[PDB]
Amino acid sequence: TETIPDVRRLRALQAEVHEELTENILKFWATRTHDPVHGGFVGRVGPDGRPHPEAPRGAILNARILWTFAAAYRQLGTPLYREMAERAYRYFVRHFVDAEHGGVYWMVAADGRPLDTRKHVYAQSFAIYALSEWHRATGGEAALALARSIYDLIETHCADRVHGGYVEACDRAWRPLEDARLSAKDAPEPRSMNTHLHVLEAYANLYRVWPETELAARLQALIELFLRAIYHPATGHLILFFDERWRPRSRAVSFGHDIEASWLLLEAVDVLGQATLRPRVQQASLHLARATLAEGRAPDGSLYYEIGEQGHLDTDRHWWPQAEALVGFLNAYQESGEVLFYEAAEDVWRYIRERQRDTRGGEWFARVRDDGAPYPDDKVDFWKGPYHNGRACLEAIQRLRHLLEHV
Ligand SMILES: [Cl-]
Repeated sequence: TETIPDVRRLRALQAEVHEELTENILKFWATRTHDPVHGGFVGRVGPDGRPHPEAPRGAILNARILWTFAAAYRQLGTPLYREMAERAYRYFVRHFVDAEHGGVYWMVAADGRPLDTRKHVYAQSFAIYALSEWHRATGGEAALALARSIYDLIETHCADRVHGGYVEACDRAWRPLEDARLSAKDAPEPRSMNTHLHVLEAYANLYRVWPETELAARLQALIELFLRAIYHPATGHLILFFDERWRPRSRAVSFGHDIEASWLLLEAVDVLGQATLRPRVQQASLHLARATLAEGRAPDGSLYYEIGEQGHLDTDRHWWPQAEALVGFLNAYQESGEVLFYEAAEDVWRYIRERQRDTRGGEWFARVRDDGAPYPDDKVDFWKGPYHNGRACLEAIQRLRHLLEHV
């Protein structure tokens, strides 16, 4: 009694997503971004497509490049992707990894010299996430050892054992800072959904390749924290910022993070095999997906950016909430069987193809205005890597493969 799209449609979508990933996204990253002056990858590519090999380079961007090529190599086998992942890995261990105090720096100069040596938990998480994926792709022992060491540092210097969760930023020598903001957009509060979501994401990937008992408990504690403090059942949205005891300190809504969390929380519980926790997580996950469906979308099916603290709807289409909606809506279809979620996934994909991707200049536009005009934003920068859109394509391809197997 499944309602399932016909084989033609599933295959057509899968083919389009694969083409987008391999002929647009990964092609751009493999050809435009490698830097033969300093090694590794450039920190910025402007709106005109020009790479800037002298720009400062962020740990998050570089971890994202490692993760994406590693995951693409694992799933698709293409030797170029392993080559590109190795390139990212080598630069990362050489320059981002602090061999003295452990963990990864926030930002280095193009030549590898540390510029911003803070140890932000968000960056530590992305390091764990990428290193564990590289291990999953290659069996590399050093990558897994490094991921384990960073996990140990987060738990040692950042874990709040009284209230749950984590202090989010420390200095180079792991002493806590007051200002844990990832960027100027962010509220100056001690706890954020965003950082905790990516600790969860990282820990789930680590557990998959290293199923340590204590890690399972830390991951479960994070899932339980989301269910108890972060997810808001009255509205179907995540609360974004908090004090140390998880009292809400924000009323803003992020549609992209809602739909991202919707599928990542289920990935995390499934990695654990925690059958007792799953029903509650699925309920919250489906709610986040429905809330996004009903409140976060334009008539074209694309996702708006946020409702701000004063209530203003930011109608810009940023690239990453569209990617996250592709996976989150397909996931919601898989979980619920409700084909309206598949239709929503199809609609966001059509938007991605018709509006978000940049056919002229390659990759995807960072932002498109409500009237359809692309903003002249950078194509690659500190916060724009190949991870959200690359992962979204990889996830969709695999999910559509499973759906095709129901026949
Ligand atoms: Cl990204």
